[PDB]
Amino acid sequence: SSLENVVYNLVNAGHFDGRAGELPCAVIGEKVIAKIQNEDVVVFKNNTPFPTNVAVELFAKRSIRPHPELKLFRNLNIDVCWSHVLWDYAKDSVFCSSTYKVCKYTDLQCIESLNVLFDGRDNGALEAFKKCRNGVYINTTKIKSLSMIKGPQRADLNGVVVEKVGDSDVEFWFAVRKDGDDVIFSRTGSLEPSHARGTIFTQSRLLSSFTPRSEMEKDFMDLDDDVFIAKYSLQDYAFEHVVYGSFNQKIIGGLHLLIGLARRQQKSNLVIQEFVTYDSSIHSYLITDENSGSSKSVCTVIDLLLDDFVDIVKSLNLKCVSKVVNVNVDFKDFQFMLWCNEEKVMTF
Amino acid sequence: SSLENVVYNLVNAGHFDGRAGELPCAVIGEKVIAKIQNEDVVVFKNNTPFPTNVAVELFAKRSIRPHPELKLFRNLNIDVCWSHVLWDYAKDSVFCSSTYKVCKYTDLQCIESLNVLFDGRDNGALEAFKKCRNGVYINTTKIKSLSMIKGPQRADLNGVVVEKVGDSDVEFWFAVRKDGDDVIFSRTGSLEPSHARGTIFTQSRLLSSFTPRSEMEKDFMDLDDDVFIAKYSLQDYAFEHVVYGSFNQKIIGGLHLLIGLARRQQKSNLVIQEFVTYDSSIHSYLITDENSGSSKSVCTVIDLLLDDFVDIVKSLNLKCVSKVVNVNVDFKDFQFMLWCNEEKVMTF
Amino acid sequence: SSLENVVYNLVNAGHFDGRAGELPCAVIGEKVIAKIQNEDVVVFKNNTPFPTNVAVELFAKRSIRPHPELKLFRNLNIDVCWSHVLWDYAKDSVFCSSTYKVCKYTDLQCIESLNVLFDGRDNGALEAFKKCRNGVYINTTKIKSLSMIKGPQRADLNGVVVEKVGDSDVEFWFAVRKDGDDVIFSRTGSLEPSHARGTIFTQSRLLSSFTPRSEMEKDFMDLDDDVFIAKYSLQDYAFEHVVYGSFNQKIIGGLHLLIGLARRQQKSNLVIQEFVTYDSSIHSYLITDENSGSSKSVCTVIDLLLDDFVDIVKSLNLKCVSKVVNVNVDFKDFQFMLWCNEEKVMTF
Amino acid sequence: SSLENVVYNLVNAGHFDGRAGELPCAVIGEKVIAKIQNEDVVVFKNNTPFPTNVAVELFAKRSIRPHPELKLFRNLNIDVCWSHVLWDYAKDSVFCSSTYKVCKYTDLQCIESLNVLFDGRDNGALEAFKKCRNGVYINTTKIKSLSMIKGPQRADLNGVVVEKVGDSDVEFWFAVRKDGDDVIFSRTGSLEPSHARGTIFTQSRLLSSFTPRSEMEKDFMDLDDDVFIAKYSLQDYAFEHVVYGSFNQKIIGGLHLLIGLARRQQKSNLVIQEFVTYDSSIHSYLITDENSGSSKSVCTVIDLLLDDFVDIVKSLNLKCVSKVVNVNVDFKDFQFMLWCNEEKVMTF
Amino acid sequence: SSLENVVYNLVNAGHFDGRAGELPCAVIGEKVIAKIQNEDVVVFKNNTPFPTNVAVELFAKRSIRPHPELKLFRNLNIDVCWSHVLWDYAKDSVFCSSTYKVCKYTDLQCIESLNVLFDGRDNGALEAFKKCRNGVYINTTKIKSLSMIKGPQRADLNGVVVEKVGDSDVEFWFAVRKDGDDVIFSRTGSLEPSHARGTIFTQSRLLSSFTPRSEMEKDFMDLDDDVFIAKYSLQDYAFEHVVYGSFNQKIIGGLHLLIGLARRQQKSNLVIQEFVTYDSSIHSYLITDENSGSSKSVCTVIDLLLDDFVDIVKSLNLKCVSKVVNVNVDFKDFQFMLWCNEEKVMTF
Repeated sequence: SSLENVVYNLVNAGHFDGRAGELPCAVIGEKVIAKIQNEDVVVFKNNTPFPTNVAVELFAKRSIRPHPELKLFRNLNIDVCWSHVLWDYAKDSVFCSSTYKVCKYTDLQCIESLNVLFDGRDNGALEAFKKCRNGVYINTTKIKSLSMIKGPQRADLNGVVVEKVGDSDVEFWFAVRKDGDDVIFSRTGSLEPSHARGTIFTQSRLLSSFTPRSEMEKDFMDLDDDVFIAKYSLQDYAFEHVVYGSFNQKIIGGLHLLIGLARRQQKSNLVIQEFVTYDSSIHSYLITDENSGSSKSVCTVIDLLLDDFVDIVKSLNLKCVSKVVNVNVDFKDFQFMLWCNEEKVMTF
Repeated sequence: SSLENVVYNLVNAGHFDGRAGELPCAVIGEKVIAKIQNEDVVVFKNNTPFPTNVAVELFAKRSIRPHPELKLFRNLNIDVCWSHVLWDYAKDSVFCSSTYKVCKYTDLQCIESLNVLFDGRDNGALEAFKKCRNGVYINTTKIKSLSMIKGPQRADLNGVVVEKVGDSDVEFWFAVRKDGDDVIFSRTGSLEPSHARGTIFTQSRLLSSFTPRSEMEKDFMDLDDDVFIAKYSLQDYAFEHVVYGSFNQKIIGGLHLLIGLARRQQKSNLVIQEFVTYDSSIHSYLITDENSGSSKSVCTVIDLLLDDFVDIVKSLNLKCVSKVVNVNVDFKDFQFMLWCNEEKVMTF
Repeated sequence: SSLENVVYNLVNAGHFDGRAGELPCAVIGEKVIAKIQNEDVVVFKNNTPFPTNVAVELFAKRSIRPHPELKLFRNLNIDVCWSHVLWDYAKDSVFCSSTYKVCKYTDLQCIESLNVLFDGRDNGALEAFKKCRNGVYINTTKIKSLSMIKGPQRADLNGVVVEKVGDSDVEFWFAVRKDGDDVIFSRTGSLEPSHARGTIFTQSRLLSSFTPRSEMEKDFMDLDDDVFIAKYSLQDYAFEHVVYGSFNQKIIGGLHLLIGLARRQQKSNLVIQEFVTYDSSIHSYLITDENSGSSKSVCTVIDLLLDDFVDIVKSLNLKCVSKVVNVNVDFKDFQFMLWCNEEKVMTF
Repeated sequence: SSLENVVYNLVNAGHFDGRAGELPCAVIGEKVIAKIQNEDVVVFKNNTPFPTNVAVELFAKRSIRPHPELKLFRNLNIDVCWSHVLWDYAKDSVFCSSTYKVCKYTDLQCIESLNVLFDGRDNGALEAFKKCRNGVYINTTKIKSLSMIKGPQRADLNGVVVEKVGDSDVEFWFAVRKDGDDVIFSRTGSLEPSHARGTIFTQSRLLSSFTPRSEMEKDFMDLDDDVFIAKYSLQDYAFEHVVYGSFNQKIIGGLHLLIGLARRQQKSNLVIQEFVTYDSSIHSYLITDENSGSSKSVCTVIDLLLDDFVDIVKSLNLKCVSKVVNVNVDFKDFQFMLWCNEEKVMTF
Repeated sequence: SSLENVVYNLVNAGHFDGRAGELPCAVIGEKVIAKIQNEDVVVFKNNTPFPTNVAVELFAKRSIRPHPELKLFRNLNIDVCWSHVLWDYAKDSVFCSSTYKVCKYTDLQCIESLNVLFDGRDNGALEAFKKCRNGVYINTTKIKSLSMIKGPQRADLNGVVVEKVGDSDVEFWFAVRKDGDDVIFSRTGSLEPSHARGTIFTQSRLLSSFTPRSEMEKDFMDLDDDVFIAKYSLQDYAFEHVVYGSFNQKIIGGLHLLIGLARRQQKSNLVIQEFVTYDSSIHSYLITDENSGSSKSVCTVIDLLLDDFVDIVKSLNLKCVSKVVNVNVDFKDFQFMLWCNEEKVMTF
């Protein structure tokens, strides 16, 4: 596919349809300029590591169908996508640094040993998957002839996090291969050995539009701290610190759960700076609280349904000093630091 | 500090910690790309006048502690910072065009005659200050062995304007040297001779989040113009023009106080265009009022507590035509044009 | 024509053939990168004012047939070429700043009032010419049904100045139209009125390969100045200055004929700096003579057959102070400053 | 290796030594600027497809030892070099588009199926080679326990073509693997089947410094065409066309042997334009002859020792119309078009 | 001075004259495009570390008068030029990284402690010099009321090394100040203490145009090594190594005098790669000898008149192992490593 055809597709279909046609173009720095009706208009701005003309081709070929949130693939260590490209709207670039059977200039000649993502919706994906050394195969339908594990009920659709598709619940099943063998999933046990059932998933909410998803989260947003803690008997779980956060010192204390930041935002502006910006299970922020003038340089934050967080804390018989509990979130084992006075997610 | 180490610090600490480590990087135009987990991500976008790799080093080394708002240093004509760098978040670049004892590539060899800012929190700052020809020394604690003047109670913390730090009132004291001699501050008099006590300070509010800070400002936002003016006996001070603004002509009339724009925004969208964007005591805008379709090319606007503005107007015995009153704001003498029918800040 | 097809043509044919095919490409700054045999190679470097992808298309579509030297068209004030593009190899860019019926992105919608160059070898050129308001039509064959004037016997062929084509003498005839009327050429008279027969043409030689073209030029290169001057009775024509040049002062004296620089180069290195570099009848150089350390900032130089220069000087009855003789060279009237002691070409 | 360290190495050692140290740097467009003695100097200009900072690292790590000319590896279809990088001085960039065990940012994670070049001088190269699926192993010494074929006696040393190294004859042996099996070389037969012994090698000469390498080439340069042809009985081999070239038409005739261009250059300036510039066995030029004004768009040229060319022509019993003889040159089968009146190398 | 005016000056005068006028311009990457006669032409290509529009202003304001070769100022550690700018033609950029009283955008506000170069030809230079803390003052005439030392008789004139100016010998006198005091020069002694009279100067020749400057250098170029050595009794001074160089090993031996490289070039092509390219007393090259295929990574080379080199070697009573002789060249002390078998200049 040529630049002119790609731009023609982007302008008339919003993405690459494979349709014929051409639009006069000009590449200037990270700008792609198309001449439309004798007028020059910027149709693409390159914020990727690729050459500008190559970047617009990759964006035009981006997947416009719903797919599992990218943080899951990162957690599964996906290296390249088989015959499709995923656009990371938070990152404002492509997901993988390389492609396969997608773009001539960027396609890898060899992916034998890389971790390949195969989407059941692409023709030949399953056959390619069964022959790969390392990979992940996803499908919206549970396949009885494959050992699979279900992902959470939410997808990335054109960068929008949705819980339904066509007004129907989102459903994604996962199959995995490593070193030539299928990973066999059973109903019980932990996904990884000591060093966790794989059912805990982050909620994917944004601070600017956070919304309670249960009655407990609803109370946490409306009731005073004292009231909330007693109602759900969270006595010795130090929520004041870990979840509510303390703003009476130069350095913010706790504040590791997204809903906690959401609650603070109700009475005080929280400004967040993020250095590595892309969909991830655990985020690392430089946080500044306006009202108090308090702040912290590396404040790890995770968006867990509060109900899920409490079950995690009540499962710990905190009666051990410097712990290092492992919690499997979004299919990956994350180590949470647990002093008998704090439960914070660590930087991984 | 190398590019790879700087990027490693930026990614893991949010700023330069001095910690060891390296991340593979790529510089492309104004983009700094880091390879994280075999994925390429843009961690910095250069909107500074410096080379991209140099710009990310300066940003990473930016001050993350609270400091006096930059408009004050501009008013004091600071040329360079001693052993630290201030990031201007409104400008989206570094404050000074040069550095000293911070970055190899940009550090000045000689700063003998420049106006140097010394922050008491940096080791050796006071000694360096006492030996400088021209400079300003700031400290959060009043030093009895230095002649100092207090700044307003608000600071710039990671670009956020805060009135407290650690939930404690912000406090900054200023000491100054010029041509080898200490500036001696007394309790009374004007900071500058005729051509003003240095206690009038701008409020630092943003139109998108403006908030009344007194009962008078509260009334100004809620009561009708007629009601407000009578309540505070502001008869012959022409507030309808200067503070409320008139929108019944092609060219907006008056509208020189920020709270005035804030009030208009309540019923009509005000679109502001600013050509020189950085923290300043007086702003110069190209303003367009949506409801009326009125506008003005160079509308000077200052954010003074309304209570302070009224005291300034009532101190004038306006009974003199084309005046040119001098008002010391944020440590600097600004000339306000005063026709016996208008009081507008002039372009300085 | 698309980028990929253009690059495919450039790589396989050296220019645009109209053949089908595509090569994966990447545009990076002024570099056009093609993937050939899985290898990345720079096939074009943009030194034009056009966007890189547009520049390579224009270069690929460049004329590869012999045509009149560009200095002639500049002298005729050509604004755009009809259905073809001329590449200026000295300039390393396209000749005209605009195109017509050549490139979608750069083609002008209207050229009604511009001076258009029509090449008889392009289909429809003559008909287009006869209908234009202002233009020049060239053909390699003299057309009896058009009033035409012959150009010199040398052409630009892929940037190389040739006197023959296919080992046959170069022949180019010129027809011109202005304000809707054909310019009628007769055998005698001057091309322009007072303010010159149009038979004087520059020789197009390069200093690095200068070659005598007559017996007089041969003698000028081999005989001593004294010997040469007497042999051709050039007593009161001050050749020592104007043609030979004097190098006994800080500022070089005279040196306005190319052959003169050629002769000096025989015993002393002459370094030339040119600020506007493109084929022109008269050049303006910053010249530095190595042996003497003498130099001149704006030294105008013209490459006339010495035999032609002498006929021009002997036609002047220099017995008039500050003259300002007009000499028609390459179809254009150039004013030569003539003090009864110097004959230098002026800056036009 | 960081940017600052790489630049430090480049400046002090000419290449990457692994030595410690740092030089302040600035990356601007394709320029790498180092601050040396408080002065800013451009130490690298990027003409590669890689990010500038990455390009200087690759150049600094370039091989500075003698190695087989790159046209040989291209002929062997090398995809990547194992643990080293080859700089192509004609191309002014790196040879392969990817690296392996050389540069963090550009290294491929997987090269299992690519054609890998292993240089016996790098530790572990032979072991890596014996385990690869597809590759070429070179050594300066003949290894008795490997099936190998000798290359020509000339190497690329810092871009210079040399016949000796340390004043000793250049010697390079080649071992090859394909699809997991060693290629077994015998003393006789053709390297490839019908579709040639692998002993014919190009001479690697440049037109600007061409030098006869035999008595026949010496005569070809000094004797007239008639004289030469009779002396070596080359009657019906049409050298006038194929080797000497004809310049009596618009389109040059023949001229496919480099020595032929060399001979023409003796009396007429030949200007060559090349669109894909990198070391290759057969070149494709746009050629323009100055004296005659003749030219050809795609003139294939090969630099064979004339003695070798004649043996190739005398082996053909040209008594067959449109042939298509296969000649193995530089380890690769090239098809030469042979009409009973012309023998030209085809475009491959 | 504005961009348009600067470009107007560059185009019409070759440099900034201060004349009025404007040319429409466009800045694209490192290209400055001027619209001349409705045609677009690149008049400047930025290879400096400065913004393109700033770079063309600095080039236009470059000194076009003769001045001491830049290697001398580097040796004197000049930091900035007072009221003028020196263009380094070998470097293809400005000499100093900063300016003073030359260009608004790049001028330093403070130069009190920097080493300033004052040229006696600029009005006010001497007065400015006498008031500076650290600086060098040069004049073409010896000033009786200043302690001065004479430089060599050669100057940089528009990048050309000349021995005469206006056909008169080049003459430059040097006066120096350090820490507020004048440096007092006497007729005898060494310029620096132990750690050399300051009369040894490099010859400034280029390999591509090297020319013998004495009878000894003439013999060195024409006579065989044996013949030369005996004629000038250079028995135990190992010239075969140090001056002639040995090419019978992988690594070139000796070859530290420019004339030596010049002599080799007579029978073998020497290819030189230089990483830091600007006028310097001692050069560091990566050298490759074509005929032998020998090479050296860091070969220091100095261009001393052979007569001067021999006097230096005969002054050494080499009867001491690992010496470290100090030789003052171009006003600077350079340490030459002297094993009782080799005399090579060290890397400084």
